[PDB]
Amino acid sequence: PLRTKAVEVLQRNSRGAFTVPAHGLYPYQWLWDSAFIALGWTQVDWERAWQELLCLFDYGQGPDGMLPHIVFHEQSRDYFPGPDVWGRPATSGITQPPVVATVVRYLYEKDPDRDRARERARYLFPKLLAFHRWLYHARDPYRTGLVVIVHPWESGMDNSPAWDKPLSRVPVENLPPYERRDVKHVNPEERPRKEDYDRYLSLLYLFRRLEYDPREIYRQSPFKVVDVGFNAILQRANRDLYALAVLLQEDPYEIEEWIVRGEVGLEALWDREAGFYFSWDLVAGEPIAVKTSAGFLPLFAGTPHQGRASLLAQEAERWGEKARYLLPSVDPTSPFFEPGRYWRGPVWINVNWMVAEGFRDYGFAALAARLKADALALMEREGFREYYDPLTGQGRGGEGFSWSAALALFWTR
Amino acid sequence: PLRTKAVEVLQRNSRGAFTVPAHGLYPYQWLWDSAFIALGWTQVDWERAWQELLCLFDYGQGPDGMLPHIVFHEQSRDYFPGPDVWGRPATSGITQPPVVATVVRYLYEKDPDRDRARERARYLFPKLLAFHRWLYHARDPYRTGLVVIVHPWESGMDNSPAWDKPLSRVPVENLPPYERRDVKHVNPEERPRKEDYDRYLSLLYLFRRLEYDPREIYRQSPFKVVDVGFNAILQRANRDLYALAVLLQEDPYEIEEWIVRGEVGLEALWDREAGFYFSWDLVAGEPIAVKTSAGFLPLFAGTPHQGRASLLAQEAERWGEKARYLLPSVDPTSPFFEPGRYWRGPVWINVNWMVAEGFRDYGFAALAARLKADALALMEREGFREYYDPLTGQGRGGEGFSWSAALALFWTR
Amino acid sequence: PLRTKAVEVLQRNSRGAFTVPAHGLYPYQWLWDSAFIALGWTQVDWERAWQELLCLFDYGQGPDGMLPHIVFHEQSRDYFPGPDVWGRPATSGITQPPVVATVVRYLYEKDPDRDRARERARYLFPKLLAFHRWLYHARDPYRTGLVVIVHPWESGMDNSPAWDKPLSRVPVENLPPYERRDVKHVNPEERPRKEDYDRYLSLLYLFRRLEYDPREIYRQSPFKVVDVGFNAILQRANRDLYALAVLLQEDPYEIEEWIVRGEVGLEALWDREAGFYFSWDLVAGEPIAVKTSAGFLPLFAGTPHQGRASLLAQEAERWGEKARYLLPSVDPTSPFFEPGRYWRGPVWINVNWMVAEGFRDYGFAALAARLKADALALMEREGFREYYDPLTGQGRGGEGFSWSAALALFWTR
Ligand SMILES: [Cl-]
Repeated sequence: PLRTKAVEVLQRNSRGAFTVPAHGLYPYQWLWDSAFIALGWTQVDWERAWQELLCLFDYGQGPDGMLPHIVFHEQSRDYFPGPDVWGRPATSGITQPPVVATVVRYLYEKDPDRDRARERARYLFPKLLAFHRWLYHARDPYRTGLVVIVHPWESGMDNSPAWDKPLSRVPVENLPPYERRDVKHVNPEERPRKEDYDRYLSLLYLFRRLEYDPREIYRQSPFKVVDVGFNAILQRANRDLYALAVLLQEDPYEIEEWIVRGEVGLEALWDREAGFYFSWDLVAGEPIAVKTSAGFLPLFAGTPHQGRASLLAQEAERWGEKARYLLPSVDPTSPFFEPGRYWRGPVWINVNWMVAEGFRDYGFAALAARLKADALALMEREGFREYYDPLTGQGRGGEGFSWSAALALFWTR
Repeated sequence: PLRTKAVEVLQRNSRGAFTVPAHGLYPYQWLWDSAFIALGWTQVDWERAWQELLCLFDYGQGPDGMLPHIVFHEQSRDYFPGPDVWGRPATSGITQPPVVATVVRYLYEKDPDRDRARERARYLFPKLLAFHRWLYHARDPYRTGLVVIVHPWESGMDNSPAWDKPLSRVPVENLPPYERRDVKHVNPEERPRKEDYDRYLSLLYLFRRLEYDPREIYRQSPFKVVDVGFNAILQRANRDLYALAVLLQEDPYEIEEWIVRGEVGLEALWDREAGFYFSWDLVAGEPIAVKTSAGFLPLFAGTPHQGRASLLAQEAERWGEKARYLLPSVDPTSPFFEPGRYWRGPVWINVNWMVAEGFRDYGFAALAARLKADALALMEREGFREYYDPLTGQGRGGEGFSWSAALALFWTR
Repeated sequence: PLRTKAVEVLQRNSRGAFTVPAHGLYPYQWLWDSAFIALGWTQVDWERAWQELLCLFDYGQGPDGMLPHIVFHEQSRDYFPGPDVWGRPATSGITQPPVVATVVRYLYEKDPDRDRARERARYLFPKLLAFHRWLYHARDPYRTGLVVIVHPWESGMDNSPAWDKPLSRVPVENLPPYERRDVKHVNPEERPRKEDYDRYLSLLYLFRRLEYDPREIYRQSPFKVVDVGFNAILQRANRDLYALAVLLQEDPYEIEEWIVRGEVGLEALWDREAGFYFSWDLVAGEPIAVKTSAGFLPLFAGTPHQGRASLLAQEAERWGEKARYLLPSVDPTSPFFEPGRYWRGPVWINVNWMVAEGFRDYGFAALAARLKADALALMEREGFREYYDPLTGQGRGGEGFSWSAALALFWTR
């Protein structure tokens, strides 16, 4: 069965304390990967579910509260750019979508061992708070309620067509020669193009040059975007961090403030002409008019009224008229639609789960059930892959992909 | 007719300035009883409607702004625990759901005498504000936006199955022998069990021992619950107190703050797996996964989006597939469902009215009309009783029950 | 075609920098007229669209940030009361609905010239902020989140039946004799009655006597109303001003505060018995129970939940059972309904557009399309008039009316 197979991927990809996203392709600990993977471990061993998160904070979190996107636990030649490019166990210098508090809330509420639950939640609570504080300190200096990402890897959706025009401004002059390693594990046509990677590395070198100084990175990055996905996830995490606080009887401090200001911000990203949520390019000072599946994530946050949810429900159904499987990462009628190339079209299991949870909350039971059925069927037929063709259902990207197996286990719990 | 009969109960139960909930059974002034009863008096004599509330504050409200749940106006042997157990005219040392500002808002808006309206509203406004302030001072020291009740009588829903596990922790060692008086007026099978009353009194003695000190009561009570009902009622009252302020041109001070923070809090009580609002046990640090009719009360508050209201509408309809009359106080499929025993199943007229008002606001006209029709039919056939069997419609609890007659008059105005 | 004809009205009514609402009838610059008219100019010449707003601020805005309702650019005998009555280029001493930031947001987002866009938006941003600040300073001293208008011209809906009882209190003793000029350009039966104008002038003379002192005007005006229209427009403008700030990377200062407090306030105006939003009379301290088309404007603001939008959708459909064209300015079953007299029944193109945009946002596509079709058909058959008979579709009020032509061009863009 699906579940038995799912467990084996998690056990094979386990390195003891953390779980790699994929053998070789992703030989390190990733931030939002580890959060979703923790949910899967709840179906195998709770102790080890918590452990995934403890390892993430204990080895990942810097003194300023920043949680980086990769914790480079063990040497490897299989991944670029590795610790030596970042030049800092070693970690990357950027962050990823802060889905962790949401995952911590579920672990806390549902652990059968209530003494363990409380120990781990009290231990992680202030660390969560420091992470969110770093986000607003580093990425929201005008106190807007929205946070910027300074690198498209921080969205978790690396080559999303929303980032194309923002990335066009990143200078690519006199970059060191590098050899990519991802294309040894995955077909190149399924990964970002070199123009993309040149720009990904140019940003990393600007950041390393500026010594990963939050203030300077913000001032000088040629890439500054209010990602609808990162911010919807953050609004959701804030609401779950608030719940934790009240349940644990901790001082919620300024969490309420984050929530209230975040709600004004997240709903500002709505474009009434297009009937969709867009990420914003702050360098250009404009909305990025590109409908990606991150634009559904405010449903996960719970900020929209029913009428906006309705309009999103209608949009997903339209995408379903072309795509055999929901939910493709970009409008399949988009000129940028590429049904096999990463975040430019393929279906992803984690986004399916989030958007489904979201639609369920707003009463769209049939659509939420379609997203679940599509996810499970894709995984029944092609195993646990990083993403899938929305037209054909063909597995793409990483094989033995940990969060696919984790969410399969979680969603069928 | 129903209305003529309703008036007579109010006139018979009137003690001049206040109205008892029921002759003998409840021979004193109750807090949320008197608020709903005031609405009924609006259909007989407005002066006397206001008077109900004036008496409540003038004789009930302590120096710290606390409004207690019982004002022990006249000696009686018919009720236990009476003023001498509480040991403090005398009052109890605990509060009840703060529905009063909402009732004060209606009285103010609708009194045909506009000079009276303004006198009474200006007189009561600062007293209302002090009451709410006491709530946040005594019961929300971490400034969460949610307030705890420290005793299940404070919910107004004394033996709700949500309180069972919280109550299990209340020590019952070496309690004085007492004789219950409620079971002289009502069948025992319709009232709380002795295990319940032992625990109710143990909490009262801890509170009397700690001299009803808000700070110590909060720190030491073995019972600490965020009641969804108390807090939904409080959110609604806050919004109505804000309206009063603007209408009277009074400084709303921190009411906005209460409303904004309260809205974050009340919506945190939603459990997405169960599709329902739960009260929270802060001693255990967990949601209490028990669906009671208090979980519908956020509709009265107006905080949910339409999708949550939808899911609640679906839940009420399911309860209606078993129960002949809506709205039973607990899911009729609950293992704790007891169709005659107080707040563990019976239908209540005040909760019917609140939940109906709530569903009406969210567009569920048919369900709201069903709740009204059910309430009025129950009262047509069995008179004005405290609660009713949801299966058979048989009258239960107190006879000549004042808020049933009051709401009957109000709801058919 | 409609569009070609629309352009000619704007070019004929253009005085170079600003556009008059109507030749002769309205020979000056009006505040909310110029905002809607700017949207029309976007379909002809963007430079000139911006210019409309620049002229409004550069010549209109006082040192305290107040934006007045009329900028009296050029001498004329065609209008009363003109600059010499106000006694202050000259301007009036009162304001109008602050729809400007919303219009500025659209201009900014859509200007094909991105350098121009940024210049104009950065230039106008702090001026917008000062205008809103003046509103809260002058008109919200208790920091309610709602602002009062002190004169029914400030609503933009001069003789709305909601103002009748508030106006009844304005003293009309020993007023100077005046001659009205509006009735030279428009049938008197289509304009306000003399009892109205006596009261309009009495307020202007009290204000001129008190030297247009914000503090004294607020304390002494016999007319003080929380207009649902002005405040819904302001909530919408605040949300758009917030968007601008984030897009421009300007410090949003207290805009979030305005939005959060404004949302509590605007939703307090909802009357659950009537199923509608009412303006409030603060002199009487009561809701004004009169359903006008301003009561739909919270849909433009985006504050209601779907259930209130639903109830409003049902109300508009009822009004449509009597009225051949939506949306009449007052419930056609109202005893105050006058199908030709200004804001007491006629259909208006700007309110149609706003309420349609609003219903679209809440998923009421059919109703929004009806409002648009009705607007365009009214303008196809009777040209561009100030308002129209909802029963017959007959043109009323000003001829060659600028915002009708502007919105016709805009809405068919
Ligand atoms: Cl909603």
